[PDB]
Amino acid sequence: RAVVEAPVEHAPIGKATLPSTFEDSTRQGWAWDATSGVQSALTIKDANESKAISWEVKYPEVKPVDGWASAPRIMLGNVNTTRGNNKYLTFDFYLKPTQASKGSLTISLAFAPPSLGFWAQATGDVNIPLSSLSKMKKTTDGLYHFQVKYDLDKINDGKVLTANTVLRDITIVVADGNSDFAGTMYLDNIRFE
Ligand SMILES: OC[C@H]1O[C@@H](O[C@H]2[C@H](O)[C@@H](O)[C@H](O[C@H]3[C@H](O)[C@@H](O)[C@H](O[C@H]4[C@H](O)[C@@H](O)[C@H](O[C@H]5[C@H](O)[C@@H](O)[C@H](O)O[C@@H]5CO)O[C@@H]4CO)O[C@@H]3CO)O[C@@H]2CO)[C@H](O)[C@@H](O)[C@@H]1O
Ligand SMILES: [Ca+2]
Repeated sequence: RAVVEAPVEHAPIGKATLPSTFEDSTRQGWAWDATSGVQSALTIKDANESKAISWEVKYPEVKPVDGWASAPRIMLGNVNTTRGNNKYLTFDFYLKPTQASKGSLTISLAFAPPSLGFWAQATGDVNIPLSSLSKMKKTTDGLYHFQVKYDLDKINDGKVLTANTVLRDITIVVADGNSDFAGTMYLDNIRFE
């Protein structure tokens, strides 16, 4: 299936690049998956003094049965990278809510290794409770700043990502956990470490 809307003005696609820093004002290869529930513009915005890829999202009040149907699902296609000797993939993730008081966001990471059926998903989903936010200190520009880490030795289905396993695509999903989130999201410094 494909989720479609009228043409949208994204920032320039650029070329797939890791670490993804967005400092060339391009998306560095990041784009919505064709199945992403969010298809609105991906632009490059300042976040916490650095250029970051960004989008707006307000989850539906009526929650879909499939937990990813309404989710931003952003993908770096055909990067064809490998983890090397890195234990983690990590990135800076920022929120600027206009509304956030209940439920949570569940952030998942997956890859598409051609040697592993084109899907390998990190086991360590990261949950951010929206009630935690009002107590968290914001950045100078009013964002909540997370640095999200995924242990690449914890992958579902007994699949193992070796140092040399080709990862054709990288996917990040920010799923709605029965939440009332509305506002802007941003990613930066997507990298292995
Ligand atoms: O845990 C957080 C959250 O989970 C929600 O449920 C998720 C579940 O966690 C996911 O595992 C599951 O993921 C599936 C994806 O939705 C689906 O798009 C992906 O499809 C892949 C397929 O696996 C892969 O084999 C296929 O490879 C093709 C290549 O891309 C082509 O290039 C090549 O030519 O052909 C191959 C073979 O077709 O690509 C497709 C597309 O990428 O499969 C995933 C695993 O099944 O999604 C669930 C949501 O639907 C849950 O809902 C939340 O409650 C929970 O918090
Ligand atoms: Ca940046």
